Amino acid sequence: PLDPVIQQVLDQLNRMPAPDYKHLSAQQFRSQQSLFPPVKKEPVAEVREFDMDLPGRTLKVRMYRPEGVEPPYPALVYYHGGGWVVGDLETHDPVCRVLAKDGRAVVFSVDYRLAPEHKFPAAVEDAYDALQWIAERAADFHLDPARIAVGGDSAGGNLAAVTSILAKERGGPALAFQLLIYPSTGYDPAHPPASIEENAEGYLLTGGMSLWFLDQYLNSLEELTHPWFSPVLYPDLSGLPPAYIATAQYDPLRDVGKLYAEALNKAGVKVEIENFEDLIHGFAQFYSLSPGATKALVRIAEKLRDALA
Ligand SMILES: *S(=O)(=O)CCCCCCCCCCCCCCCC
Repeated sequence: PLDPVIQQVLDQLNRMPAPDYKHLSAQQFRSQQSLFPPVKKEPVAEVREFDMDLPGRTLKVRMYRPEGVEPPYPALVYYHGGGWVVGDLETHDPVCRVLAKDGRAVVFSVDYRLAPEHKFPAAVEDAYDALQWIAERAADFHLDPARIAVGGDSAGGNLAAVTSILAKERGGPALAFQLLIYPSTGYDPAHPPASIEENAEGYLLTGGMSLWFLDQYLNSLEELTHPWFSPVLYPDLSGLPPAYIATAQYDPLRDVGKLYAEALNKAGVKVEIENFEDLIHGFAQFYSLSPGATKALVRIAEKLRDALA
């Protein structure tokens, strides 16, 4: 079935007017993000924010150092979700804390630029350049160069997967692991995985909502098959960092996640994929509220922990 609290979330959500994507704007939708209930912020030894001055832009970064972990620390460069349009350092702050605290790794939450103000592939360039910037400063952050992972949820998982591919092409930096939480890893639009139609409606992330995101992020039809947008279409996935993929049973992106796992495995990359049976897309954001989401996110963090051990 469906997690009890998730069920109550959808009930409260379906009480609202049917979204009007034809007229919804990025600003309007960013406001709707305040609808997410307050969540518990797990404690960490330290939270620090700093600027990364990159060509053309300064990206904010929130670093979370967990308690009781000795340097050189393993790290996770994290990219928040939100369809490449919404979200920020605050929306996924609770998520990053859990990953740091139970993942036993220093998490760097990257405030990448959002569309439509910055269309594709700005976010992608930000994800990569941010990882480069942080790895370059491994020493300054007391990080173990060999234990730096990339990860993210939804659009964030997409950015992590694409960043991995770009690091491979550019000879670095070294990525030890890929944490992809119900990621949007792409697929050939002409041949969608079964979950796209199956969970198209009523489970928070909907077909219409994804369409709306795509219209804000992408510039043209042709980019739907662009590898930087659909990493699963990249011609050669071998040599990519080993990965852990979490999918949700009621997520339209469920089989998309499975598609990437399958693709990575076929390319000889070690990959573990787990489907959470009673959850929906975005369940991490209900950490400490939903019992299913809480155990799932903690589990995901422990998967990360074992990965960087
Ligand atoms: S991915 O990046 O493609 C998925 C991005 C998720 C976008 C979610 C947009 C959500 C608007 C949510 C309003 C939620 C209100 C929740 C509380 C209701 C009880």
